[PDB]
Amino acid sequence: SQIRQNYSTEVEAAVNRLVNLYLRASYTYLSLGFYFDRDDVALEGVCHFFRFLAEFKRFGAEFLLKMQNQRGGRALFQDLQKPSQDEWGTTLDAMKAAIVLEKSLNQALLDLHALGSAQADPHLCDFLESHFLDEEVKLIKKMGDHLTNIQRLVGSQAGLGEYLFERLTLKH
Amino acid sequence: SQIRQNYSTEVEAAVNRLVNLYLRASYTYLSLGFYFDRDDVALEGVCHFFRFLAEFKRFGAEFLLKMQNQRGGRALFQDLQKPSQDEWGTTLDAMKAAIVLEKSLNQALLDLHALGSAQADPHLCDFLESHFLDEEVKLIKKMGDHLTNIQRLVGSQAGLGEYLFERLTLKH
Amino acid sequence: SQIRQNYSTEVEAAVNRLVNLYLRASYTYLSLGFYFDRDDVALEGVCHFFRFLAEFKRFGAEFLLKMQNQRGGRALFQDLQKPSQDEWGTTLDAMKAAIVLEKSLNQALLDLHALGSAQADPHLCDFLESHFLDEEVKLIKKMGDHLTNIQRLVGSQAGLGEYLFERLTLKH
Amino acid sequence: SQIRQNYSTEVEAAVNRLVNLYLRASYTYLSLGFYFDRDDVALEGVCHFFRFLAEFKRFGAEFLLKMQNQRGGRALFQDLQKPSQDEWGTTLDAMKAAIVLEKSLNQALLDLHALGSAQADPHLCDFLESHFLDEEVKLIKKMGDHLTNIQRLVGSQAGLGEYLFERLTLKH
Ligand SMILES: [Cl-]
Ligand SMILES: [Cl-]
Ligand SMILES: [Cl-]
Ligand SMILES: [Cl-]
Repeated sequence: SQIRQNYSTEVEAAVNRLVNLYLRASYTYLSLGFYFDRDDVALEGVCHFFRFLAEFKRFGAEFLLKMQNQRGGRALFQDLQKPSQDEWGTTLDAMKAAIVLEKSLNQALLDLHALGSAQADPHLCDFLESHFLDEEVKLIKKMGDHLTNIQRLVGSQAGLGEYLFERLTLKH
Repeated sequence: SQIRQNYSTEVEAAVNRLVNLYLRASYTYLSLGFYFDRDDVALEGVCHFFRFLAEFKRFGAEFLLKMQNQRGGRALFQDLQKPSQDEWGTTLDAMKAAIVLEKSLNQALLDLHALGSAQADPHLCDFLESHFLDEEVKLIKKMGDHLTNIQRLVGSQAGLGEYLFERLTLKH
Repeated sequence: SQIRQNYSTEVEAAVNRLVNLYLRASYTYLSLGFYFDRDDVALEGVCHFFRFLAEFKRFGAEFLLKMQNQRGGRALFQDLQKPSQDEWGTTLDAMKAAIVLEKSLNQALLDLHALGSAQADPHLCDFLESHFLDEEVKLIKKMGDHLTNIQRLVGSQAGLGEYLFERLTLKH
Repeated sequence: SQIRQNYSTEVEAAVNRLVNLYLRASYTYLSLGFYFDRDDVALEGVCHFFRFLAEFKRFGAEFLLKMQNQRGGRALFQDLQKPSQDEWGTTLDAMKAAIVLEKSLNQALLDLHALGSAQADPHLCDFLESHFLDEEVKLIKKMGDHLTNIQRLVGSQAGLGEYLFERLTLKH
């Protein structure tokens, strides 16, 4: 490449893997969103929360691909694994699965940041810091806040709590 | 001092003590606010109620300091004690602690008003009457209203009630 | 904690200590501001400079507390020591004390950045870089500029110079 | 009188005396204002400061007279003594004479407040508290601030300092 400078093959490959992880996360959120749109689930705010995250993770993948080309690396796409479940249980089950997924993406971001620091690639490090690390901490905090509110609403009237959370916390 | 007139050393010292009490109350409300922002507490309206009071009590301290200088007294600052708790329990526990704190500030206002009246300091008396006494009665009434609503919502579904109070009474 | 990830106990504790340092600095600036509002000091622009810094340092403390919760750490508050002086001397004395205070806060920021780098905590490092390190360098440069102008105005007519600096450099 | 209620002859007479004191103060400020308009004095900002106070004290007298009639007392006017000086010296001399005058008016306000309190006349007490006592404290603080700035500007270049104070502190 006529532009590539200070961009290791190790970083290039790890960026392609991170693109796959974000596209997989987007797919997981698409499945979560349409589960909550089922006529036998019918939680509009929950559907909208996860459909927004599906678009937000696709955006993250596209930002990584733009950066891959800016650095002179080569995008390489792999098969995208289907999500881990076909049915996602309750809002609580879904929000737990979402925070597990986000902690996995956050650890992948931290791992790539550590590789960039080891390879003295400050453009890679700054790119993650400026576009991903704080967005990810803020999303995980939001999901933790939601999990606590869902948990406090279960009590012995689980259906009432799940309705109220969707109506009074989530955007619909 | 070239301006000081009818301003006793007793009032000057009691004003400095009241500044300390208001700055301590502001600090207590800062701690209450950030407790309700914890991911394992997550009651946004409760966080906002106490963060507003932290700013409101700081304002009261600054108004007292402005008056101290207007009268020709000398601001003297003391160490600010940490709040009484690191964790504040439920919204009910927190709102009870807040009304105990406000009754303590109100008694300090009444004590300083009585000293000013004994020292025939009508500017001090009017300053408290016009800027503090009614604001304090109105805040205590608001907190009493909130305590009654929180208490009526406990029943046997405490988590549901605490969610509903935060969602439907407090500003978020 | 259900959200905490890559957030060491060492960083958590150092963040709480930095919150204390910023709240102490805010308190120091409150005392400086009201000293310059005394009828026997009466330098409005100097009062406003330090009152603005009192609010700016409180803001910094609140930003650290927000981040502490975003990361899943626990805010812990300590007693806030009174400022180092009750009377602050001349504008020159005050601006020297302010730059000593700011260099102490800047070294605390640099120390926490170095701890975050040692603990491979890039979110902490980016948070300080993006919200504190450049703001602090810019504030110290401004104070250095002011110290030089105050020093050039002393000559043998110190009162004239102190008036002129307040009138023609500081906002009133 | 068909309206008079709870309004002692002692208060009525003291209100008429206070009207005389405010009209005398207005006259003193008229003389101060026109002294600073002399071609051999020529300090426009100083002239404007004292001309504003002449109008402000006339206003205070008219507010007392309105209240005298509202209470059913009878305005009684006495001769208005000429001001204490025909020539007022420097801005410093003038601002010292002004603070002596204002402390005398403030003590008269405090004396009438104490008489009203002794006579259980709360309308009189509230009238002074709401319209006079804080305005007077604020004016005396402003004059003290000005005296300190004038004093710091004397040094060994008195004419330079007096020019600069008029140009850079007073409104012209
Ligand atoms: Cl699979
Ligand atoms: Cl303590
Ligand atoms: Cl100390
Ligand atoms: Cl006479």
